[PDB]
Amino acid sequence: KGYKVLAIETSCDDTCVSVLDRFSKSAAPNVLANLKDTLDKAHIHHQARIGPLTERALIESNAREGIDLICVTRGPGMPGSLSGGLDFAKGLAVAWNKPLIGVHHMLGHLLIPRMGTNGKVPQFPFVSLLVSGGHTTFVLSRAIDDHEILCDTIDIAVGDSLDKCGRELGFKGTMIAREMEKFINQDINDQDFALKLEMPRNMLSFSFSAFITALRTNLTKLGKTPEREIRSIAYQVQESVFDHIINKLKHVLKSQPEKFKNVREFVCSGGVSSNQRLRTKLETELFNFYYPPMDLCSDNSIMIGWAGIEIWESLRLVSDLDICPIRQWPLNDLLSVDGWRTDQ
Ligand SMILES: Nc1ncnc2c1ncn2[C@@H]1O[C@H](COP(=O)(O)O)[C@@H](O)[C@H]1O
Ligand SMILES: [Zn+2]
Repeated sequence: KGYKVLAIETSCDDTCVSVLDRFSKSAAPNVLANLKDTLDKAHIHHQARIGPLTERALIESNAREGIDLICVTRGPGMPGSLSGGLDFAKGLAVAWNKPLIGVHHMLGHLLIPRMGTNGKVPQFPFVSLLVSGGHTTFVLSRAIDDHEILCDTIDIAVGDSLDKCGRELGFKGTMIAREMEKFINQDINDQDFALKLEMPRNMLSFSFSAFITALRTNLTKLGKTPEREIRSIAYQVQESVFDHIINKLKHVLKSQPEKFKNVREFVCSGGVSSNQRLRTKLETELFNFYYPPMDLCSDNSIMIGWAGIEIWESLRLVSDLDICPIRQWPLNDLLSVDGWRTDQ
């Protein structure tokens, strides 16, 4: 009366494998195993570590002969990295004679806040703001298969920009932007507010490439290291970056009011979404808000597994064993591409 899912994420630099326990359809699934091997070349890393990782996962999950579904990121991303997990997933599927689902990567980010409350919250339609180190997108979700991008970044992601500006202040570490928030919060009022920093179609867009450039052209009028000044500058940096996002979100909500007539829930996921100041400006300068945890907003295979559970039960669809990776996969063309198949 229940089943288990083997999930593989291989679109990014980190290799991710998970085992989910869908013990009941009237309850949120549980995680039996969730591993990430960080790249610390892209196609080789997955190719060399996808094997030992899953083996380790099946041992820890204690269910090598109990998984009933294989979910793997089909795209988008680099063909070399995607293949490493996709070809491997097929091997698992053929050996176990079990169904396979080629999952869209962005679909995982959008659907993962539902998993906690099964499929209840949030409900369609809902809007989502994916703000990570690789994504900066605003998406409308009308259905499990109907997703529309309303605003996407042009150059880099917000996380990529904040880190780049964080290393110029300069902070170090795995996640630089997260560290930059701390030094500015320790002196949230204790920082000397003396510096007045200077920061800056047929489809609305984000942009973050100029923030590092504008940052360099302001430290050139001052000096490059007073913590009362450091915490002050860092505040104005993240503020203006968040200002750009809120401004573009406003433009979207004002341009297409008909799109947003029946949505009452805003989802902000991605690594950057853990930023309290960002969370605050969203709720202030804009209808519920949902903030997914940190261990799910970052790239992982759990969201891939849950996404597969979504499409297997709701759409009753499955992927053919001949599916190839997709470099550029438009979210609106989710079911347009070969080759989906029904179990219904
Ligand atoms: N609390 C935070 N505030 C701002 N940025 C963050 C925070 N936590 C993580 N990040 C950034 O999010 C990115 C990683 O998220 P992800 O790409 O989802 O793995 C990195 O650029 C981090 O610096
Ligand atoms: Zn991602």
